[PDB]
Amino acid sequence: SLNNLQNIIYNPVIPFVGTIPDQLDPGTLIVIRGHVPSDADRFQVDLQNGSSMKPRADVAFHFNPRFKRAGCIVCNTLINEKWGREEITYDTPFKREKSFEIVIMVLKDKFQVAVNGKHTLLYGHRIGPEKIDTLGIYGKVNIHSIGFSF
Ligand SMILES: OC[C@H]1O[C@@H](O[C@H]2[C@H](O)[C@@H](O)[C@H](O)O[C@@H]2CO)[C@H](O)[C@@H](O)[C@H]1O
Ligand code: NA
Ligand SMILES: [Zn+2]
Repeated sequence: SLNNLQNIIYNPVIPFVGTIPDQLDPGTLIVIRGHVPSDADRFQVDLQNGSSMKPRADVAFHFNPRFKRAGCIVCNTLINEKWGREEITYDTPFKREKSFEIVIMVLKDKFQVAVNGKHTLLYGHRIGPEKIDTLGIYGKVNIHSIGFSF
């Protein structure tokens, strides 16, 4: 249910980097609605521990749709500016030129991500979700709205 969703950011400039307004506890939703441009190669939604650029902030959850060939979604974690083991999902709902809704649900042990009302993937926590305070969106994507449900 999105009954408790509060959208707070509309049509942000990409790259977007913003502080998440509350702690990511179990049951929390992050809802991101947008559109993939016709020329898009990839974009990413990063749940970060902070906004440092140099050195680069750890990314607890990197969610990275890629559009070349058949398309896929790569998920990973960045710690100390280095990527870990990739989890690749080949069954991807994203398409160039199409609007989407991403719902990231925070659970005790993992994130559960649904796109366009359908389950897409799970990602086990590698960094405690209490350490996530920043949402970054980068790459070739247009974002209509960002909201949270706590
Ligand atoms: O793992 C997420 C991370 O991937 C990087 O690209 C990888 C690539 O997916 C892999 O196939 C290749 O062998 O090594 C690359 C470098 O680690 C991206 O560069 C990065 O932006 C993230 O998306
Ligand atoms: Na990156
Ligand atoms: Zn749209």
